Amino acid sequence: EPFLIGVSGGTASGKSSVCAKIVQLLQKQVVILSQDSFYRVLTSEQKAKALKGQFNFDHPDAFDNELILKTLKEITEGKTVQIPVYDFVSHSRKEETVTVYPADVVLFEGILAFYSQEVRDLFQMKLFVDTDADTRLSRRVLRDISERGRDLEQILSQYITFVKPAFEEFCLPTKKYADVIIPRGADNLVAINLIVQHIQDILN
Ligand SMILES: Nc1ccn([C@@H]2O[C@H](COP(=O)(O)OP(=O)(O)OP(=O)(O)O)[C@@H](O)[C@H]2O)c(=O)n1
Repeated sequence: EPFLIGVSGGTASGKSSVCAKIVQLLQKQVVILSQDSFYRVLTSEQKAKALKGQFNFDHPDAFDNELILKTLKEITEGKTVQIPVYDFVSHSRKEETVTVYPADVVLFEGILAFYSQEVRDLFQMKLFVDTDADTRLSRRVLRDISERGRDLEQILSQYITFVKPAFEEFCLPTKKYADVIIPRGADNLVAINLIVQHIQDILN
């Protein structure tokens, strides 16, 4: 069976980088899936909220947890699966889909990857990325304006109304499940080195 690794942390904490850095240091086939690929398909009403930054994309229900469980389960079965593609500028699930063939190691990263116990138990290892909040906000802002076409005021309002409160209520609590908490994120090469070394040993 593949080796699943759950990676979590608040928004813009660097979960993706940490996943890339781990792959970089790890022959063993590896792939990185992201939980935000499974954002639920919004209604016309909901999508209207999102444009005004009045939608909670940080709540456990904002994710297609059902689809996540199935997809992850099949991967665990060694089957090759299809994965949805989410458009962050339109708040909509794209029509296209990505193929992901079997692998020896599978990293799944997202703000709420440890929330559901069903999904949480599929991970042979769980890591939590811890980054200062003002450092995180700063990145969320540059990324949102840049890569996701949004307005400064929309971002801060959404952050202050949904992201931060949701983080303290749903995200942070899941840290108690991590097997390894990584302060400073990807910059913590020592923590990441111990991790890739641990992964290698289990695969031997
Ligand atoms: N249509 C959507 C869907 C999600 N989000 C936001 O996307 C963030 C979660 O994704 P994030 O963890 O920040 O990005 P990653 O690349 O997965 O993490 P990192 O930057 O740490 O690699 C949530 O806070 C959510 O509010 C959004 O603005 N608009």
